Amino acid sequence: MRELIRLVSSAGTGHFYTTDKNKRTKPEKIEIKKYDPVVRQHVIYKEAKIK
RNA sequence: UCCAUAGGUGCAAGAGGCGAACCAGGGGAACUGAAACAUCUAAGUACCCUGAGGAAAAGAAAUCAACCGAGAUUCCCUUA
RNA sequence: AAUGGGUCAGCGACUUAUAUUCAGUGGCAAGCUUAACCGUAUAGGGUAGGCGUAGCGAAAGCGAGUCUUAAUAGGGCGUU
RNA sequence: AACCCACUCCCGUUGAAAAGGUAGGGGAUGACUUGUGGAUCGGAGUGAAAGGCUAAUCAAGCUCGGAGAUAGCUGGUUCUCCUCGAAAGCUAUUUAGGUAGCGCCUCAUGUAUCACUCUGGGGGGUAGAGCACUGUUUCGGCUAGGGGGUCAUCCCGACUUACCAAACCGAUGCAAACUCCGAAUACCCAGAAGUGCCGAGCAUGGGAGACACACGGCGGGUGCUAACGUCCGUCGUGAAA
RNA sequence: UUAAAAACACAGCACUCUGCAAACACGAAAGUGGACGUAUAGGGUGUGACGCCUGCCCGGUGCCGGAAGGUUAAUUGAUGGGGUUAGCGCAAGCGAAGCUCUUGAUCGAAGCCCCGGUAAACGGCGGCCGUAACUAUAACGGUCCUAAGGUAGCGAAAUUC
RNA sequence: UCGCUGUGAAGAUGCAGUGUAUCCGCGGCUAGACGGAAAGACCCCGUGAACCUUUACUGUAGCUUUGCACUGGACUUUGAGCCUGCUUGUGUAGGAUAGGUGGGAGGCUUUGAAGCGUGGACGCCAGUUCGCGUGGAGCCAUCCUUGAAAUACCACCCUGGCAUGCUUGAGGUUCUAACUCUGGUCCGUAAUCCGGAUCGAGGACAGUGUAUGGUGGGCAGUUUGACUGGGGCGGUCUCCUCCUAAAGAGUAACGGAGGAGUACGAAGGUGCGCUCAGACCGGUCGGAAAUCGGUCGCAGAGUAUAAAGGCAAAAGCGCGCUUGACUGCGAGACAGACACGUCGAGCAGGUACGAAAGUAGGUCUUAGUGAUCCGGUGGUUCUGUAUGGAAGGGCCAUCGCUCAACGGAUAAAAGGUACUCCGGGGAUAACAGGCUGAUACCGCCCAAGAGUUCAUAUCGACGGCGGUGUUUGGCACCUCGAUGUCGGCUCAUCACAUCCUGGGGCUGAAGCCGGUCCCAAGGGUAUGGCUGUUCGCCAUUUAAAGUGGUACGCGAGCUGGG
RNA sequence: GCUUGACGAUCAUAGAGCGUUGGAACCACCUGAUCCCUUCCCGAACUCAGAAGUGAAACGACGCAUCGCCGAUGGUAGUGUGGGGUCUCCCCAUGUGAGAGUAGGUCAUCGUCAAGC
Ligand SMILES: [Mg+2]
Ligand SMILES: [Mg+2]
Ligand SMILES: [Mg+2]
Ligand SMILES: [Mg+2]
Ligand SMILES: [Mg+2]
Ligand SMILES: [Mg+2]
Ligand SMILES: [Mg+2]
Ligand SMILES: [Mg+2]
Ligand SMILES: [Mg+2]
Ligand SMILES: [Mg+2]
Ligand SMILES: [Mg+2]
Ligand SMILES: [Mg+2]
Ligand SMILES: [Mg+2]
Ligand SMILES: [Mg+2]
Ligand SMILES: [Mg+2]
Ligand SMILES: [Mg+2]
Ligand SMILES: [Mg+2]
Ligand SMILES: [Mg+2]
Ligand SMILES: [Mg+2]
Ligand SMILES: [Mg+2]
Ligand SMILES: [Mg+2]
Ligand SMILES: [Mg+2]
Ligand SMILES: [Mg+2]
Ligand SMILES: [Mg+2]
Ligand SMILES: [Mg+2]
Ligand SMILES: [Mg+2]
Ligand SMILES: [Mg+2]
Ligand SMILES: [Mg+2]
Ligand SMILES: [Mg+2]
Ligand SMILES: [Mg+2]
Ligand SMILES: [Mg+2]
Ligand SMILES: [Mg+2]
Ligand SMILES: [Mg+2]
Ligand SMILES: [Mg+2]
Ligand SMILES: [Mg+2]
Ligand SMILES: [Mg+2]
Ligand SMILES: [Mg+2]
Ligand SMILES: [Mg+2]
Ligand SMILES: [Mg+2]
Ligand SMILES: [Mg+2]
Ligand SMILES: [Mg+2]
Ligand SMILES: [Mg+2]
Ligand SMILES: [Mg+2]
Ligand SMILES: [Mg+2]
Ligand SMILES: [Mg+2]
Ligand SMILES: [Mg+2]
Ligand SMILES: [Mg+2]
Ligand SMILES: [Mg+2]
Ligand SMILES: [Mg+2]
Ligand SMILES: [Mg+2]
Ligand SMILES: [Mg+2]
Ligand SMILES: [Mg+2]
Ligand SMILES: [Mg+2]
Ligand SMILES: [Mg+2]
Ligand SMILES: [Mg+2]
Ligand SMILES: [Mg+2]
Ligand SMILES: [Mg+2]
Ligand SMILES: [Mg+2]
Ligand SMILES: [Mg+2]
Ligand SMILES: [Mg+2]
Ligand SMILES: [Mg+2]
Ligand SMILES: [Mg+2]
Ligand SMILES: [Mg+2]
Ligand SMILES: [Mg+2]
Ligand SMILES: [Mg+2]
Ligand SMILES: [Mg+2]
Ligand SMILES: [Mg+2]
Ligand SMILES: [Mg+2]
Ligand SMILES: [Mg+2]
Ligand SMILES: [Mg+2]
Ligand SMILES: [Mg+2]
Ligand SMILES: [Mg+2]
Ligand SMILES: [Mg+2]
Ligand SMILES: [Mg+2]
Ligand SMILES: [Mg+2]
Ligand SMILES: [Mg+2]
Ligand SMILES: [Mg+2]
Ligand SMILES: [Mg+2]
Ligand SMILES: [Mg+2]
Ligand SMILES: [Mg+2]
Ligand SMILES: [Mg+2]
Ligand SMILES: [Mg+2]
Ligand SMILES: [Mg+2]
Ligand SMILES: [Mg+2]
Ligand SMILES: [Mg+2]
Ligand SMILES: [Mg+2]
Ligand SMILES: [Mg+2]
Ligand SMILES: [Mg+2]
Ligand SMILES: [Mg+2]
Ligand SMILES: [Mg+2]
Ligand SMILES: [Mg+2]
Ligand SMILES: [Mg+2]
Ligand SMILES: [Mg+2]
Ligand SMILES: [Mg+2]
Ligand SMILES: [Mg+2]
Ligand SMILES: [Mg+2]
Ligand SMILES: [Mg+2]
Ligand SMILES: [Mg+2]
Ligand SMILES: [Mg+2]
Ligand SMILES: [Mg+2]
Ligand SMILES: [Mg+2]
Ligand SMILES: [Mg+2]
Ligand SMILES: [Mg+2]
Ligand SMILES: [Mg+2]
Ligand SMILES: [Mg+2]
Ligand SMILES: [Mg+2]
Ligand SMILES: [Mg+2]
Ligand SMILES: [Mg+2]
Ligand SMILES: [Mg+2]
Ligand SMILES: [Mg+2]
Ligand SMILES: [Mg+2]
Ligand SMILES: [Mg+2]
Ligand SMILES: [Mg+2]
Ligand SMILES: [Mg+2]
Ligand SMILES: [Mg+2]
Ligand SMILES: [Mg+2]
Ligand SMILES: [Mg+2]
Ligand SMILES: [Mg+2]
Ligand SMILES: [Mg+2]
Ligand SMILES: [Mg+2]
Ligand SMILES: [Mg+2]
Ligand SMILES: [Mg+2]
Ligand SMILES: [Mg+2]
Ligand SMILES: [Mg+2]
Ligand SMILES: [Mg+2]
Ligand SMILES: [Mg+2]
Ligand SMILES: [Mg+2]
Ligand SMILES: [Mg+2]
Ligand SMILES: [Mg+2]
Ligand SMILES: [Mg+2]
Ligand SMILES: [Mg+2]
Ligand SMILES: [Mg+2]
Ligand SMILES: [Mg+2]
Ligand SMILES: [Mg+2]
Ligand SMILES: [Mg+2]
Ligand SMILES: [Mg+2]
Ligand SMILES: [Mg+2]
Ligand SMILES: [Mg+2]
Ligand SMILES: [Mg+2]
Ligand SMILES: [Mg+2]
Ligand SMILES: [Mg+2]
Ligand SMILES: [Mg+2]
Ligand SMILES: [Mg+2]
Ligand SMILES: [Mg+2]
Ligand SMILES: [Mg+2]
Ligand SMILES: [Mg+2]
Ligand SMILES: [Mg+2]
Ligand SMILES: [Mg+2]
Ligand SMILES: [Mg+2]
Ligand SMILES: [Mg+2]
Ligand SMILES: [Mg+2]
Ligand SMILES: [Mg+2]
Ligand SMILES: [Mg+2]
Ligand SMILES: [Mg+2]
Ligand SMILES: [Mg+2]
Ligand SMILES: [Mg+2]
Ligand SMILES: [Mg+2]
Ligand SMILES: [Mg+2]
Ligand SMILES: [Mg+2]
Ligand SMILES: [Mg+2]
Ligand SMILES: [Mg+2]
Ligand SMILES: [Mg+2]
Ligand SMILES: [Mg+2]
Ligand SMILES: [Mg+2]
Ligand SMILES: [Mg+2]
Ligand SMILES: [Mg+2]
Ligand SMILES: [Mg+2]
Ligand SMILES: [Mg+2]
Ligand SMILES: [Mg+2]
Ligand SMILES: [Mg+2]
Ligand SMILES: [Mg+2]
Ligand SMILES: [Mg+2]
Ligand SMILES: [Mg+2]
Ligand SMILES: [Mg+2]
Ligand SMILES: [Mg+2]
Ligand SMILES: [Mg+2]
Ligand SMILES: [Mg+2]
Ligand SMILES: [Mg+2]
Ligand SMILES: [Mg+2]
Ligand SMILES: [Mg+2]
Ligand SMILES: [Mg+2]
Ligand SMILES: [Mg+2]
Ligand SMILES: [Mg+2]
Ligand SMILES: [Mg+2]
Ligand SMILES: [Mg+2]
Ligand SMILES: [Mg+2]
Ligand SMILES: [Mg+2]
Ligand SMILES: [Mg+2]
Ligand SMILES: [Mg+2]
Ligand SMILES: [Mg+2]
Ligand SMILES: [Mg+2]
Ligand SMILES: [Mg+2]
Ligand SMILES: [Mg+2]
Ligand SMILES: [Mg+2]
Ligand SMILES: [Mg+2]
Ligand SMILES: [Mg+2]
Ligand SMILES: [Mg+2]
Ligand SMILES: [Mg+2]
Ligand SMILES: [Mg+2]
Ligand SMILES: [Mg+2]
Ligand SMILES: [Mg+2]
Ligand SMILES: [Mg+2]
Ligand SMILES: [Mg+2]
Ligand SMILES: [Mg+2]
Ligand SMILES: [Mg+2]
Ligand SMILES: [Mg+2]
Ligand SMILES: [Mg+2]
Ligand SMILES: [Mg+2]
Ligand SMILES: [Mg+2]
Ligand SMILES: [Mg+2]
Repeated sequence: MRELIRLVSSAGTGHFYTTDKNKRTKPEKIEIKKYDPVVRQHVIYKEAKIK
């Protein structure tokens, strides 16, 4: 079943998004551009551990 | 058991028992509430026991405050 | 053909204390009111305290504003 | 026999008696019966064991205290007149005979809306109807084809379809979970006349009760279109006339 | 004080515990019974004169013995990570010694896991296929499972619908 | 203070209609007053109670393990630490030997006694250390070659292992002086208690305090859901779709049918482009069904996942680019007890596609879910108990429940009661009454057929229509502050759907006997064996051994076998 | 008013099917694939440069009711209110009133703009 993950900003802020994924099917990480509220720009977010 | 100790007799002085409550201690429930019930509550209450007094207890900061200060203990009204 | 009462006389069930809210009726009025306690004792004193005159925010705080927010934009609450 | 016991019948049952009597019955030198004095007791004693007995009380004695334990459960609640007037529903609940918010009653304050009819706008998929879809029914015609055989062809060509037959054409029925169609009524909305007991609507506060409903008509499920059956919707009456 | 019996006891039988300050029981304890007894004794448990007998299963749950290994308490405190501040630094920030907050290496018995016994310990003791000179039935063969598949006796029974 | 028949909270002295009847005792009998007595004991309910059980939960007495204390000496085995000489340092490599660093570049202390080696050895073994066997004797040649740095030389630490030292974990043995003795003899003393003394035995064990693991129904406080055509057993309990549902919304049943407790980094956004299923004809192995060509067809396909409502600007299909599955909000609504829920134009920041107008705050829509408390993680213009910090708290983001009994009592919980008890209920079962009549029983309609032929003498298949309250049931209206339930005895009373006796028609009625139907209720209508039996089966009778109602008549009339 | 193109209004009385007809202009077919651009292959489609040919295909216009689609009048079914019966179903008074079918209609009717008369 899908497991929760965190998406941490590449900037120095501590902002993060949250979602889930299928680890068995797609085993690589996710690199997706999102808006960072603290710096008010679109930056790249990287997968991390929910726990 | 040598010493002297336990022990044994004689004198004096005191205590012992009773009392409704109050006071300082020792021991210490459950029903009940939680709309069930174990933590919790009821409650350190009921009850039992021991001492004292006309009262008792506590009392003269190894205390509080907050950089300004207060000045032993007890009781009342607020802070609440 | 469900309950209660053989009858009479007497007795027998919404109380009291303390904290409060609303209404009626009064005293003062941007102020109102004292508690313990003194007392010439139902008087008078005692205004420590309580409520009101300003709100918003979790708070620091700022204030007819304030909070949220990058935002004197929008919106919540408040102000004649 | 005495003495200890208690198997049977009857009487008695407001008794002579809160366990007896008459007539029969068992043991009767023993694990016997009995007097006096003594010991063990309340989660404790004693018991050749029946949960028996512990002062006519025992699956935990009596007495006084905690104590007016607690009781969503029964019962009861005392003088008079006037105005108004319910509910037995929805939601949640270790909830279902309790309670809480909302709906329904009453009182106060404020404020401007309401009801009935006429006219004008609006959506619908019910009753009915139908077969255009999805299922289901019958008749006839027309047929691919399976094949009923077929001269029996070593086994392949066929003579024909004497059985069955998709599909198509026409006729003809049915449907809560079918629809090419489709009302009445009921619901929203607006504009108007009058009536309203002088108000109807709405908002905010004080006080509730109630959340076991019953039958009758109409529309339904369930049942046997059985029940003074039962479970909904909508009216009327009883409740409370 | 509605049940006198098939219920309880019983003599006999068996298992098990106990070496004496006994096991065991009543007692916060002192002590007392057991017992002024001593394994031919004392306690508990079941069965219930006598006769003939008392079959199979140690997988479960108890009890008994074993000690190699695994897991394992309080206790102890290696290691790592923080807080404070003499100092250094323009600053940001680094920071010795003390004190202090967490972390948790190592040490550690019984028990449990393991190995083996024990049923007059608590308990348990099966199915399906073929097969005989008529039929029928299977002495006989396969096969599944189990710790093992009920023996001797008795049986429409105080048990049988 | 009458009977009957109806009615009626459904079994009436009291109501309706009607019939009977002067007023009042005494002796008797018990059919009724749902007669008296005991707030039903059966049954259900109460977030009632007792007592009992156990591998329910949570604990506990007792028993047992180990640490510390009371609690000491010696010897020995042994792990760890520590001190000293540290002599040990044998690799590719070098005559020979590598852990390195500074003084140091040759050693001249009996030279550095010399070639092998003697006594002892170790040795990645043939190398090195220790008196040259004689004795006061020229060997290591200092990069002499090689080796990553040549020894000689003063110092800085350890390494394979030894000796001792002061400590230290465990093990065994012993000693006596702590402790213990429910062992002897002396004294207090006139004493099987108790002390003190002294002998004997055990002995740092036992035992007790405190801390800790195990065991522990021996004992204790409790828990063990609700709905429900009575309870129990079974089933269900949250969410989505359709019907019921009566053409706005909503609407119940243990009513009729199905699904959910997910999926997807593309299955999302955008630009561009394109249409299906199926049928027929033609065409290599396939042949009804592969891929190819053509015509028809238009949605009979598809849509991640049930069903319903939708789908041409396709919401279906493919390709390029991509992250709007964005952050702060939010006019206004829909739903609604609350807590929750649903839709959304527009504004501000930053984006993505597209030439651009523009589109994008996930997916065609409606299921895919769980409050608060508590604890964890990342930030932070907050707070931080004298002060500066810090701990802890607040705010923002996020994680942990099949709390499925799904608004979730607690972090933590099963049973028995026939030994039972209290408060209640005809709000709710068992007996009898009531309503109903599926079923039961009794009639009738049709007539295939059986009856040698012949439908109806006697029967009668497949089907149909009634009657009675009479069986098994359905319901739950009366009674739980009590209406005694099977069978037997005693005593009855009524109906007729007649068993005998009486009167008739038909007959497949010769007679004697019968069969069937019609009329008729006056009177009659067995005894026994077995069983608690009513029934039933047997034996022997009789003219015959009727069927039913009456609280399945009758316990204030008896019994007590069930 | 006449013909052809673009965009609309309206969504079958406007559609389908059959027959006839249109190249002056427009439109369509057409030639080639150098150049922009394109095919998961192909200039088939998209695109570019015009122009020799034709109205065949397509499209438009005009005819026909064969199919489709519209469709009365009258009657019938249902139904709100009030009242009756023999009451599982109906009837009466009053208001309302389908679906199906029958007679019959239909080969559409309009607006803006630009090219030729
Ligand atoms: Mg003396
Ligand atoms: Mg005194
Ligand atoms: Mg006194
Ligand atoms: Mg005290
Ligand atoms: Mg005291
Ligand atoms: Mg105390
Ligand atoms: Mg309690
Ligand atoms: Mg309670
Ligand atoms: Mg309570
Ligand atoms: Mg309770
Ligand atoms: Mg509790
Ligand atoms: Mg507990
Ligand atoms: Mg307490
Ligand atoms: Mg006290
Ligand atoms: Mg005194
Ligand atoms: Mg004094
Ligand atoms: Mg005194
Ligand atoms: Mg005095
Ligand atoms: Mg004084
Ligand atoms: Mg004093
Ligand atoms: Mg003093
Ligand atoms: Mg000072
Ligand atoms: Mg002083
Ligand atoms: Mg009466
Ligand atoms: Mg009664
Ligand atoms: Mg009465
Ligand atoms: Mg009652
Ligand atoms: Mg009475
Ligand atoms: Mg009085
Ligand atoms: Mg007032
Ligand atoms: Mg005033
Ligand atoms: Mg504002
Ligand atoms: Mg405002
Ligand atoms: Mg006796
Ligand atoms: Mg006699
Ligand atoms: Mg006698
Ligand atoms: Mg005797
Ligand atoms: Mg004798
Ligand atoms: Mg004797
Ligand atoms: Mg005897
Ligand atoms: Mg005697
Ligand atoms: Mg005595
Ligand atoms: Mg006594
Ligand atoms: Mg007791
Ligand atoms: Mg006892
Ligand atoms: Mg007993
Ligand atoms: Mg007893
Ligand atoms: Mg018993
Ligand atoms: Mg007494
Ligand atoms: Mg007694
Ligand atoms: Mg008790
Ligand atoms: Mg109390
Ligand atoms: Mg009381
Ligand atoms: Mg009660
Ligand atoms: Mg209740
Ligand atoms: Mg009552
Ligand atoms: Mg009462
Ligand atoms: Mg009125
Ligand atoms: Mg209720
Ligand atoms: Mg009630
Ligand atoms: Mg309520
Ligand atoms: Mg219909
Ligand atoms: Mg029809
Ligand atoms: Mg059809
Ligand atoms: Mg329909
Ligand atoms: Mg309607
Ligand atoms: Mg008036
Ligand atoms: Mg009100
Ligand atoms: Mg209700
Ligand atoms: Mg009521
Ligand atoms: Mg109702
Ligand atoms: Mg009801
Ligand atoms: Mg009703
Ligand atoms: Mg009805
Ligand atoms: Mg009904
Ligand atoms: Mg009915
Ligand atoms: Mg009813
Ligand atoms: Mg009704
Ligand atoms: Mg009414
Ligand atoms: Mg009336
Ligand atoms: Mg009336
Ligand atoms: Mg009422
Ligand atoms: Mg009336
Ligand atoms: Mg009324
Ligand atoms: Mg007896
Ligand atoms: Mg006897
Ligand atoms: Mg007896
Ligand atoms: Mg007995
Ligand atoms: Mg003993
Ligand atoms: Mg023995
Ligand atoms: Mg014994
Ligand atoms: Mg026995
Ligand atoms: Mg026996
Ligand atoms: Mg016996
Ligand atoms: Mg026996
Ligand atoms: Mg075993
Ligand atoms: Mg074994
Ligand atoms: Mg062992
Ligand atoms: Mg610091
Ligand atoms: Mg620092
Ligand atoms: Mg430090
Ligand atoms: Mg260890
Ligand atoms: Mg061990
Ligand atoms: Mg054995
Ligand atoms: Mg046995
Ligand atoms: Mg045998
Ligand atoms: Mg037998
Ligand atoms: Mg048996
Ligand atoms: Mg009568
Ligand atoms: Mg009557
Ligand atoms: Mg009468
Ligand atoms: Mg009367
Ligand atoms: Mg009358
Ligand atoms: Mg009357
Ligand atoms: Mg008389
Ligand atoms: Mg009599
Ligand atoms: Mg009588
Ligand atoms: Mg009676
Ligand atoms: Mg009675
Ligand atoms: Mg009572
Ligand atoms: Mg009762
Ligand atoms: Mg409960
Ligand atoms: Mg309850
Ligand atoms: Mg118990
Ligand atoms: Mg337990
Ligand atoms: Mg313990
Ligand atoms: Mg210890
Ligand atoms: Mg002893
Ligand atoms: Mg020891
Ligand atoms: Mg020990
Ligand atoms: Mg201990
Ligand atoms: Mg127990
Ligand atoms: Mg117990
Ligand atoms: Mg217990
Ligand atoms: Mg309790
Ligand atoms: Mg309980
Ligand atoms: Mg519970
Ligand atoms: Mg229940
Ligand atoms: Mg049931
Ligand atoms: Mg019901
Ligand atoms: Mg029922
Ligand atoms: Mg029901
Ligand atoms: Mg019922
Ligand atoms: Mg509706
Ligand atoms: Mg409706
Ligand atoms: Mg609805
Ligand atoms: Mg309802
Ligand atoms: Mg999609
Ligand atoms: Mg669909
Ligand atoms: Mg794409
Ligand atoms: Mg995205
Ligand atoms: Mg938007
Ligand atoms: Mg934007
Ligand atoms: Mg762009
Ligand atoms: Mg909690
Ligand atoms: Mg501080
Ligand atoms: Mg912090
Ligand atoms: Mg629940
Ligand atoms: Mg719930
Ligand atoms: Mg719910
Ligand atoms: Mg809900
Ligand atoms: Mg609770
Ligand atoms: Mg219980
Ligand atoms: Mg009772
Ligand atoms: Mg009661
Ligand atoms: Mg009832
Ligand atoms: Mg009920
Ligand atoms: Mg019955
Ligand atoms: Mg009866
Ligand atoms: Mg009955
Ligand atoms: Mg009945
Ligand atoms: Mg009944
Ligand atoms: Mg015949
Ligand atoms: Mg005949
Ligand atoms: Mg009857
Ligand atoms: Mg009946
Ligand atoms: Mg009933
Ligand atoms: Mg009921
Ligand atoms: Mg009912
Ligand atoms: Mg009755
Ligand atoms: Mg009853
Ligand atoms: Mg009564
Ligand atoms: Mg009669
Ligand atoms: Mg007759
Ligand atoms: Mg007869
Ligand atoms: Mg005859
Ligand atoms: Mg007959
Ligand atoms: Mg007769
Ligand atoms: Mg007769
Ligand atoms: Mg007669
Ligand atoms: Mg007669
Ligand atoms: Mg006569
Ligand atoms: Mg007889
Ligand atoms: Mg018999
Ligand atoms: Mg005869
Ligand atoms: Mg009779
Ligand atoms: Mg009877
Ligand atoms: Mg009878
Ligand atoms: Mg009797
Ligand atoms: Mg009887
Ligand atoms: Mg009697
Ligand atoms: Mg009677
Ligand atoms: Mg009677
Ligand atoms: Mg009698
Ligand atoms: Mg009996
Ligand atoms: Mg018409
Ligand atoms: Mg009507
Ligand atoms: Mg009409
Ligand atoms: Mg028409
Ligand atoms: Mg039509």
